Amino acid sequence: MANRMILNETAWFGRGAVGALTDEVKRRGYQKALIVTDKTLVQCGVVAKVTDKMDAAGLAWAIYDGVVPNPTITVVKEGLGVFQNSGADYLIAIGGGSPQDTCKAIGIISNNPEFADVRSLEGLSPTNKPSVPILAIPTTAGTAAEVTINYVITDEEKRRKFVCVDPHDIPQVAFIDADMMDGMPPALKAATGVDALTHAIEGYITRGAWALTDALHIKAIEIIAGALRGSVAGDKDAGEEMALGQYVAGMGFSNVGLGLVHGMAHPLGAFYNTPHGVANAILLPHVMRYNADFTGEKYRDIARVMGVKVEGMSLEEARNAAVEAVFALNRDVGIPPHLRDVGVRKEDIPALAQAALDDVCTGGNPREATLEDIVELYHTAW
Amino acid sequence: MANRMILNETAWFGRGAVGALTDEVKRRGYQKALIVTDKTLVQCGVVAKVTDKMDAAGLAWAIYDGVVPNPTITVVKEGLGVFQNSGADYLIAIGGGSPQDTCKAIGIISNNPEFADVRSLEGLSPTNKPSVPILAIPTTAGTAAEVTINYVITDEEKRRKFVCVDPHDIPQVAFIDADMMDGMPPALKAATGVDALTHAIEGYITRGAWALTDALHIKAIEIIAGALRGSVAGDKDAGEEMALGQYVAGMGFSNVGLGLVHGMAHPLGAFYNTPHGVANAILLPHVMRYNADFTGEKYRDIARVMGVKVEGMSLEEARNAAVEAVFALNRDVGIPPHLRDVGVRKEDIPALAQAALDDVCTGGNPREATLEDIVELYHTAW
Ligand SMILES: NC(=O)c1ccc[n+]([C@@H]2O[C@H](COP(=O)([O-])OP(=O)(O)OC[C@H]3O[C@@H](n4cnc5c(N)ncnc54)[C@H](O)[C@@H]3O)[C@@H](O)[C@H]2O)c1
Ligand SMILES: NC(=O)c1ccc[n+]([C@@H]2O[C@H](COP(=O)([O-])OP(=O)(O)OC[C@H]3O[C@@H](n4cnc5c(N)ncnc54)[C@H](O)[C@@H]3O)[C@@H](O)[C@H]2O)c1
Ligand SMILES: [Cl-]
Ligand SMILES: [Fe+2]
Ligand SMILES: [Fe+2]
Repeated sequence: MANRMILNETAWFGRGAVGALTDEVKRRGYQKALIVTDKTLVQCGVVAKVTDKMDAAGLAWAIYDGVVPNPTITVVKEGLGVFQNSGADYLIAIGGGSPQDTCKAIGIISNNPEFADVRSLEGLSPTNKPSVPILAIPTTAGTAAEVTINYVITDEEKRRKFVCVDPHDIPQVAFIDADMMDGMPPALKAATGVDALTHAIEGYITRGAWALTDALHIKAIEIIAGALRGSVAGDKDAGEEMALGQYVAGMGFSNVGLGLVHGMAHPLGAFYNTPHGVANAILLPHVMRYNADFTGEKYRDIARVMGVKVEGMSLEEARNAAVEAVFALNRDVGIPPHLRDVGVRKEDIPALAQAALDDVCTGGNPREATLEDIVELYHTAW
Repeated sequence: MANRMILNETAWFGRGAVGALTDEVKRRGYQKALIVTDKTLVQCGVVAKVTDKMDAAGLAWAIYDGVVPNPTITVVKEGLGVFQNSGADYLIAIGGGSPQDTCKAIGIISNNPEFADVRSLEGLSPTNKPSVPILAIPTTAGTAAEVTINYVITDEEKRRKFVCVDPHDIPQVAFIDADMMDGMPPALKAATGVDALTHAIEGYITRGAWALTDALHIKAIEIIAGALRGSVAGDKDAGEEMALGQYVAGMGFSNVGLGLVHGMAHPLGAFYNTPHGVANAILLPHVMRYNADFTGEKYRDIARVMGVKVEGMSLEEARNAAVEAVFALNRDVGIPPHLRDVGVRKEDIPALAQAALDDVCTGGNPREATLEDIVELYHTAW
């Protein structure tokens, strides 16, 4: 069968790319924006970075800063509520994954009112209408929500992170500038950083993978690998490299699926508020051993682009080094090695597994996994 | 300053990608297509491959097949006329750069009645309104018109091919299937493929080059350089690999520039009907030399992914090996080595050099060029 690629129709890149917004807005004759963000972001005057411009350029905006980390259905519903009484024409998402995943959730239901429950919207959400135009403005080096046809909501009632996939999500225009992401404390840089490295590795070896996907993913790894460290350290250029590499990572996995790292991280999100990027970080390499045999030459390139001298190693040698370059990046960026450090309880392993076994992402893993494969992975990552 | 990237919001890739067409149209309720093609494409049962699926799916379509290579203003005028007179809702473009570029011309003017003339539309087209939605379907392993933000028209009057650049022109979906491209005779696969390697190389070194665009272009060269031989020699898997290559190149250079090769090829088309890719082909290595010294480490990369063992080389050895790699491909693919061979006239060189100097692409060249520099160039390529 054929392979479909969904990208942003327009995207702006690099420091000050947010400058382009007011004109994008103009060129499309939008009238009012609903900004969708955190209170944290509004307080550090990150949001101001955009709103101020909108002020000079004469552009109407209102705010919903109600998004909490791991955005819940109630959060989504509130935004929709705000949006629908705003007079807003479109929406601007300033934020990482939470506000951005909210905003898409918000945009879809505003045109697919049929789905007001927000659970039906999991899977390949069967939407007849394209979302309210959205301008995506990421402020983390991670999620790549600005480019992905997916968004994840938390359903408190059912303590489960559920994933929505729908080409209708796709922002009209993405503004990716490292200026908006400089605010990120070091822990948050490392976390988002690794979320993307995860994105890129899972995408490289997912089941839908193919030529275009493979190229982008490996690029993004190459970028992330050689930059997350100095970005975590503060060097500004590396922030810009990170900003890019997570964006490249999204061009792939979005259009091609992920795998079980993400499948095991979600339930972990929903169960213990474990920061999504941190979950992945811990699992990633353990899932990489679990996957090593089913990935052809792949890990060899993964080892390469992460600085390892793969030349004349056995495929087994290369497969280790890549898993090892990963363990090594997490430690060097201050991610805690074990699940116990982030307070996972073994009594929960059988649940976590079932939730992982069910999570939409898991299907992409190159190697099918039963309950008891996952029970093990969690145990050995604990 | 910031970089902008303009891409297809949807694209399908893979043998049979046209199959997803009837679907897109339906998912977004258009009503009547104006198919824009060649009489040849019609006659070689190739258009049928799409009209048959649309008939079977219940979709209405009309067709304008009046297009010629290096499409004239009149061709664009006449086509539009037909569209204005068919109740056509959106447009499907089937064919190489010629019907695709004619198709964009039509889609733009039919929304920007302002430039009903087609000269007033050269350069950064001051168009106020997005083109009529165009679904693009290439039948050549070249042009990349399905993803680029530009089209080229022949002014038979002032005889010069001129280039129009406008994000409004971007097709909504692009459909990339080698199945469409199989009919190309070896000379055609050869010509259009090296147009593709020309874009990949020009866009790799063009003035606006940067991280993301370098990545695509370098991937493109890798792919093209690896498959052209086989495509031309008949390999269908080579055909598919190509189909992708040229698209990828499109993703790069649309968003960044080309340079002297296109700038000296456009005035050659206009004067002598020299096919776009053969003009490019002949011209490419010479312009490469002229450019060598102003292209950083780029040639070293170019040479590697064209199979040259750049291992122990100096940037000098390496730059030379790149220009060399191309002379090899041209030979191997059956393109004439000299402009003399394709009817170019020493008398005309001044006029051509002037034309080249004026071409929008030229200014993208890493090495600034003068009239006399272009003269030298045409002369040394003759
Ligand atoms: N299905 C998928 O493809 C998948 C993949 C990746 C991420 N996700 C989703 O992404 C979400 C996580 O998003 P996230 O990690 O970007 O962060 P976030 O939006 O959830 O929150 C991070 C915290 O950091 C603060 N913050 C954010 N940006 C900042 C900055 N620039 N400077 C200072 N402080 C900042 C915020 O206020 C917030 O409290 C989760 O809901 C996750 O499930 C899903
Ligand atoms: N601005 C730019 O970036 C740039 C780059 C590439 C091309 N161009 C322009 O676009 C056009 C290039 O078009 P092209 O090179 O694809 O060729 P084309 O569409 O102009 O036509 C070439 C000939 O090949 C035939 N043909 C095409 N596909 C076929 C198939 N599958 N089977 C059998 N015959 C087939 C056509 O019928 C036609 O006779 C040129 O006119 C050129 O001026 C501009
Ligand atoms: Cl108001
Ligand atoms: Fe993630
Ligand atoms: Fe070309």
